[PDB]
Amino acid sequence: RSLIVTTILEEPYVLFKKSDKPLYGNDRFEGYCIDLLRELSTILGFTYEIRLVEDGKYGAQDDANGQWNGMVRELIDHKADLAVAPLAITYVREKVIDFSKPFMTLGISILYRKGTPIDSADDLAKQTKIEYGAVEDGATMTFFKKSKISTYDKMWAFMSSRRQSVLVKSNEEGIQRVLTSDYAFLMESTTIEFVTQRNCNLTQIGGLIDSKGYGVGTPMGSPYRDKITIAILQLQEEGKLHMMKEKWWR
Ligand SMILES: N[C@@H](C[C@]1(C(=O)O)C[C@H]2OC[C@@H](O)[C@@H](O)[C@H]2O1)C(=O)O
Repeated sequence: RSLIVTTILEEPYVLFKKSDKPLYGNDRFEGYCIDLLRELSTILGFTYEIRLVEDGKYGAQDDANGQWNGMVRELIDHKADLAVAPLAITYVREKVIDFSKPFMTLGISILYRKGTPIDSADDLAKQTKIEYGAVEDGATMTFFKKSKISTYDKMWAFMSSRRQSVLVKSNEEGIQRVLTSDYAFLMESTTIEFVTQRNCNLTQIGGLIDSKGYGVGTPMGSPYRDKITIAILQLQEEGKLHMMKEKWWR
């Protein structure tokens, strides 16, 4: 029937739409990814319902029991037909789900307060006073966990040794720690752009640590993946994706 689309709350990609009049169905949400989903639905001819991922996670594999979680696991378990969210396309996820071509490109970087001598991941990694970390079970944490690059392997050893104290459960928690304590938050450049424009005391530190894209996730072998890619390429070529980014970041 209608497709079930899982997502996760992350400003400005997906928000609860605030309104005085009761809101119903898909109108309860808004954001760049909500606009994307709508365009996908009219281009390809489907109807849908939005569900918030139940365990509140993007998706990582638990290496004690091999189990994936988050939106990734919902796709694996066929609890959702699509995942439409700021969902990073990654090699490890590609082994268990499929992605469309990217609708946005980005990289990991560092969010920290302005007016300090910290300039690079290296400045963070070579010291143990300033804490740093990422959202638990997200692709940024997983990048550090998998890295063979010495600066990032060292950073992961640090984060992992202090996991409960330095990994946070959300973007908002990470940002609040930066605003209030001696903390640097590893996060994606697209989201950094949004945050720094609204918190004038915050800044990106250094450049991009990797390069990746966000894509729409599907269960592996889904006939929707290639169709979604065709729709995304059309929105890109016509300038619609760029217009949506302007709408939600400006
Ligand atoms: N986009 C990530 C999830 C996450 C991240 O790991 O960087 C968590 C949350 O962290 C802050 C900022 O990167 C935001 O875009 C979110 O992205 C993913 O697909 O898992």
